[PDB]
Amino acid sequence: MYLRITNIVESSFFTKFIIYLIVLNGITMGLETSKTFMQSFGVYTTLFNQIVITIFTIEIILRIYVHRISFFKDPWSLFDFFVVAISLVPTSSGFEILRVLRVLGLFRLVTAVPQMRKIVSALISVIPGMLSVIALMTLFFYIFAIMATQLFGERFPEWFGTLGESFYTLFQVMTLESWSMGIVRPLMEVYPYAWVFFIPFIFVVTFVMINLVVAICVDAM
Amino acid sequence: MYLRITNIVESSFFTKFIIYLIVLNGITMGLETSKTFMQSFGVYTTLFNQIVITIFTIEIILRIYVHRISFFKDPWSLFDFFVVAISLVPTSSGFEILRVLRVLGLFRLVTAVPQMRKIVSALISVIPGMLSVIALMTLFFYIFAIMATQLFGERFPEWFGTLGESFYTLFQVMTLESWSMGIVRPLMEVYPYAWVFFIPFIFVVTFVMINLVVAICVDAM
Amino acid sequence: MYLRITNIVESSFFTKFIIYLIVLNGITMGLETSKTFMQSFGVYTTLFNQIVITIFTIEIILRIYVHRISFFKDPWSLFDFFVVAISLVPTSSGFEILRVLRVLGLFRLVTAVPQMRKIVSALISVIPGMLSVIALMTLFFYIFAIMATQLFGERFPEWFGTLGESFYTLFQVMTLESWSMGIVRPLMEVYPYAWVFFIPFIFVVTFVMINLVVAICVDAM
Amino acid sequence: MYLRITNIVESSFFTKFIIYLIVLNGITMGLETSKTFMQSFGVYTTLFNQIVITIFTIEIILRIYVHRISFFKDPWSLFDFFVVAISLVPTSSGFEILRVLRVLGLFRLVTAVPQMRKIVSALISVIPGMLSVIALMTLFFYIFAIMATQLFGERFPEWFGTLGESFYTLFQVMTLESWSMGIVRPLMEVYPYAWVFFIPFIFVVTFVMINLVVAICVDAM
Ligand SMILES: C[C@H](CCC(N)=O)[C@H]1CC[C@H]2[C@@H]3[C@H](O)C[C@@H]4C[C@H](O)C=C[C@]4(C)[C@H]3C[C@H](O)[C@]12C
Repeated sequence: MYLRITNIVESSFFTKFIIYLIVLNGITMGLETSKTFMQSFGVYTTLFNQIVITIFTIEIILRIYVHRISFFKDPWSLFDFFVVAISLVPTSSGFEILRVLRVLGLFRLVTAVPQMRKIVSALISVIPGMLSVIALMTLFFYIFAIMATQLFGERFPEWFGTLGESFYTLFQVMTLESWSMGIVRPLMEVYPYAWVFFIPFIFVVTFVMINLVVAICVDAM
Repeated sequence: MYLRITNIVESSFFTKFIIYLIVLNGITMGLETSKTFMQSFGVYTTLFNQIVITIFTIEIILRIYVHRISFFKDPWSLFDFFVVAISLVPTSSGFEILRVLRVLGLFRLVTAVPQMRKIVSALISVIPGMLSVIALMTLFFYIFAIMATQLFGERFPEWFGTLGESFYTLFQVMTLESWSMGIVRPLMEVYPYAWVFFIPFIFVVTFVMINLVVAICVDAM
Repeated sequence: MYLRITNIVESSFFTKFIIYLIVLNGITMGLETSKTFMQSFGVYTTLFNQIVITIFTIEIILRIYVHRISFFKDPWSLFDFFVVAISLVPTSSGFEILRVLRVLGLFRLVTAVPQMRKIVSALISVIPGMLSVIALMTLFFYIFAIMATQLFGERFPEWFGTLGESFYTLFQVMTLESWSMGIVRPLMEVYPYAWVFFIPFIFVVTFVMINLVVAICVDAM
Repeated sequence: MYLRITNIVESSFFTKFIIYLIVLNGITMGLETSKTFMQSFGVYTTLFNQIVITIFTIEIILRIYVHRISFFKDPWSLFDFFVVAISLVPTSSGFEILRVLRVLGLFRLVTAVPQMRKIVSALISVIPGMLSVIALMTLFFYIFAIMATQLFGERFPEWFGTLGESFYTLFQVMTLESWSMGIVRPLMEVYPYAWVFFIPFIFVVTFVMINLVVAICVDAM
């Protein structure tokens, strides 16, 4: 009977149908946002969603028997699996965080549809030749986040009171958002040489970013 | 009589004269801005504009007989047509929006003048090899917009209360404008882990943008 | 006697001496900033500056006789000439604007020193292959500045009340500084669809900028 | 006895052990941040750090005898030396700044570990072909900083009252952070033409930055 199901799963119909449900589920997730829609089609959608998750679980089971070990060595299948699994965890209990993670299922449209797979794949394959720089950077933040914490945390708890608060603030400085009016001008009211810390940090972190980008451009060419 | 008009329309004079009116109309559209100018040359300009639109309709009609079906398969002509048409719709009625859309007529100067066409044409030809990434991105926003709405909309109606309000805010976050001081720092006063939603969102949306640009550079070569 | 001066002007000494004065003048311009310095070396510097301008005028005269027509066909000499001329206009009269323009003389260090000339020259030579895009852009701002003025000027005079105010505000939007929190969120309190005007404007103006940069990168390669 | 130590220092063990201490020291420097941790493991950590600095000084001494003059002509060793030296300066006296500079020791992890060296080395090698543009820029800031001081310092002491205050503000304008809402819009309330100073400054400083980046991309190829 193995081959009987394999010619179902491997069919065009099967894929087209799933892709069809992804888009339907996606559309319905956005309608589930409208307070108006939910007082009308309230029960309608509550059932429609328990229906779709069933079809998807069936799909992932069928896909598993047709593929066995190959299934759990496909990044895309694993994504489909974990995403369907999250959706399976009961609507209540623990925190509601899981209920929100459901909408990550709509990334199945990247899985189920080729060409989408293609771009995601092209985008991701660029990451490996970055990890040496990403590591350098992370070490860099960590060194500066520790300095910032012990230089500015006492008088500026909100922004630098904690290693993590300093990571957060430095990230903001890196994105250059309000770094002068919001952070360094206030800081200099107490610590007039604070600029000696932040101008260099901005130069280095900016410089590295520019190189990181150059990398990706020259290497693709 | 066909050829009699065709040697008019196709002449050097004809185009030079239209290009002349474009610039004349354009200049006059900026003077129609001055509150001072309109209390003086008020009626003067009101007539000058009704004249120009006539010459332009004549122009588009003459251009149609000389070109027939070819006219309506030329992007530039279609633009010229639709732009003259918007201008034809009566000054009153409906909304005043149309009255504003008239100034889009000055993009004719891109049509009537070569070299302008050339650049616009080059800029546009880059769009096709982007639609997959633009598509990816749009899906991405949509997934994150739906999550933000159900995670932050209750306590932050202005920014996340609505799927579209969430779209707008996320776009702003993408441009990185006030994203920490204006949005995430306030958000964290209620949801201390909000950063888990926005730092990743920023990385992904930035990363993709950086690639989107790389694309255009290497591919142009 | 022509050759007598030509072997002065064309000497290394001559150039080295002028470059020496540029740097001295430059240093002294920054000291002329200190309120402390000016109550001490007040008269000292007032004379030192009238001295330097004399030596420079002599220099530009000597350079002219050794070069005649070639002098006024050298961009660099013309700069040196006009910059020395501005410095010659009496300290008083008209407005003080001229007194400030003096410090532009320190760009003589770009003239008098090669290698500096080289970079300025490389940087400028990139401009010609941009004017078609710069023109497109300027037309673009002009069309949108006029729309913004007649759409938002009434209720938002400070930002959009004038064609120029609209140019200014749109430039700010283009640099993406406070565009949402500072301009478009306030605007939407009155005009809820204002986003239909600014999101497109941001896309187009951003898109063009990215291409403008691609241009310069691919063309150099 | 020379070779006896040389086969220690040059061993795989030696480096692995140092790299181990770097990471151990590094981790412990972040725990020294927790107010909680220090009331518990207070004395524990105070000793652990005096131990590590000893091992590191021994390390740098052993490395010196095995390398002598070659040691002091290796950038990385010089760094390791100066970084260990800063750490040697007593916890008290002068300012506490030195105590903070200790954490710069964690950049050793870049030294002791290859591949890190590799990236840092690649990033740095790009700097030489920039110094002409960095030089141009610095001259540029200096010229505009002096002008801003004498044009805006009187009525705007905080932002332009001082050559250095002007440098800082102009850098902020260069990063484009709050430049219109925070600086030029306020400035124009007194000096309606201030925009003539800042829009050009922004164009030039942006233009140069765009070229600076182009440089690194084409030249890397
Ligand atoms: C195309 C129209 C007439 C239409 C026709 N059928 O001939 C031409 C009539 C006069 C021409 C301008 C001028 O001559 C030379 C300029 C310099 C350079 O060339 C770049 C562009 C020019 C502005 C140019 C633009 C365009 O070309 C026209 C408007």
